Amino acid sequence: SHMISLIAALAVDRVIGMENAMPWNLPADLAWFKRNTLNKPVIMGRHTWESIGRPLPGRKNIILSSQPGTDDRVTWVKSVDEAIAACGDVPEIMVIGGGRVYEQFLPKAQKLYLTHIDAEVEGDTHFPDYEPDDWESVFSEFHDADAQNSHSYCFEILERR
Ligand SMILES: CC1(C)N=C(N)N=C(N)N1c1ccc(Cl)cc1
Repeated sequence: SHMISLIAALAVDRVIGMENAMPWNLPADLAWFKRNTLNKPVIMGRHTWESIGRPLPGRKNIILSSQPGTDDRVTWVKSVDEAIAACGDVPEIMVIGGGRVYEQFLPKAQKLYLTHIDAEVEGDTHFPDYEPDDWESVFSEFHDADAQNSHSYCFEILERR
């Protein structure tokens, strides 16, 4: 319980956020994001918060920030532990981004939800490295590009050994 999970969209190990046009260009990824975070508390960094400016609905929105909070619809915190504790007694906590945020929660995470997008992005942010020998891949699902998804993509779920 209180299990920590990371959910990210990757183009060749580089982290994709709402700041880029591609998230919106892959509705299927968004549906996968909504499906796996519904009614779960989400933790995001300040920059991820700033790229949406409205809470994700039907979820406790926790913002890990090094600066004082600026929006009273979301819970602002200063540390990883403060973030974990703000989620309460729930089965699964979803860390949704910030490459730096991913890096800080990775050691506490037991589950990863990854979308591998067959696209190239020039962004300098990289998903943190995980030790293949400590992680097991338990689910993967390939999809071609189609009318609404401009790139092919493969969902993957890993769990810590
Ligand atoms: C939509 C997107 C890119 N898709 C996946 N699979 N992982 C995330 N963490 N995402 C995400 C969702 C919300 C926000 Cl605010 C940032 C990223």
